[PDB]
Amino acid sequence: MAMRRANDPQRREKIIQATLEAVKLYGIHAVTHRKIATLAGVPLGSMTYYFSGIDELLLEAFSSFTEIMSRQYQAFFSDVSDAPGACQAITDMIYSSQVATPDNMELMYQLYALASRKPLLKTVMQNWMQRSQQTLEQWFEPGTARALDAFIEGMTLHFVTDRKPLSREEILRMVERVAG
Amino acid sequence: DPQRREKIIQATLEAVKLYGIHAVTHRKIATLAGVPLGSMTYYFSGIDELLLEAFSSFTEIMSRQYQAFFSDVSDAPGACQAITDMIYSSQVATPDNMELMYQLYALASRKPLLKTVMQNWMQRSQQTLEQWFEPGTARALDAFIEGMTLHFVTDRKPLSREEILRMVERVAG
Repeated sequence: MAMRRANDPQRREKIIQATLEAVKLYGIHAVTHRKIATLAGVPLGSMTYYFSGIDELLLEAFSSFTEIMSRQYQAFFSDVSDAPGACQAITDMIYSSQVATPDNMELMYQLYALASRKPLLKTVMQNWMQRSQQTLEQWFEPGTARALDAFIEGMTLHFVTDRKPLSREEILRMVERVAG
Repeated sequence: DPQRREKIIQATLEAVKLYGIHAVTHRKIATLAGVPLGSMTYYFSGIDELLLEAFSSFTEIMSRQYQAFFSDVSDAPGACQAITDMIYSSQVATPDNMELMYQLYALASRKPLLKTVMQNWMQRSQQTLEQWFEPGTARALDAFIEGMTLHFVTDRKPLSREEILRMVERVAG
């Protein structure tokens, strides 16, 4: 019954992309095998034999999403070779508004919303934090690294939200305060 | 009566947690409130205005909680301890609060009225912080609180209270 399943990579990848698509269309609370399968263009009967339940599918789909986010994250530090340059890169990450996009926000904050109800989704967030931490720890002590990532978490959102957000100058100064 | 209106506001928040913002309808809210469907029409016009009112009610409770952490604060060092307490207490980033707050955040870009709720909410927090901090520093602290409240309850190995304090003091300048 482990050997009943076939694990097709084409079907799998379609189901994963349709899952993210379903989250956008319906909200994370409302996604189901049925909705996903319809978006995916696969038989509903198929779904059970790739992912046992909705949480495991959600896990795979969001893991795909945070993988992409982490590549973008690391890419901001491509030219960093000291602490002040690291601070500049973090300022870029916040000021560029390329992380906190409408599309990215819609997906990540739905992940965050449901993660206290769904342990697999909390695991996704925990893995994602650890990757960001490991990136920052190239240039910062672990406590400072965690402080910066929390600052980035908050400031990327607030920057695109506030009626009157901070200047890049203000952002760089605050980042430099946190770096110590 | 106002008691029925409040039941409807509360059921809207309950419905957001059960169905997601996208799937919330007047009818789903009325059943959770346990009120006749006709009451939905009496008290509220659109589903978007109801969502606005319900989330506004939620952020007003959050702000009441936010201000309460500073009840014993008379200066900036004290404010740093209060902020550290707010984070370390995990009382802000509770499962219920997170499920409501992050759904609001999720849909803000698609729903202008909700974005207004978020902006109103961060202005109140800033106003609280600006009692002891410069406006720029107040915004930095509120963003740091936004991130660290969440990270503290999520991290497999979060920061200790003393570490949080030191970082709050760093941001405070």
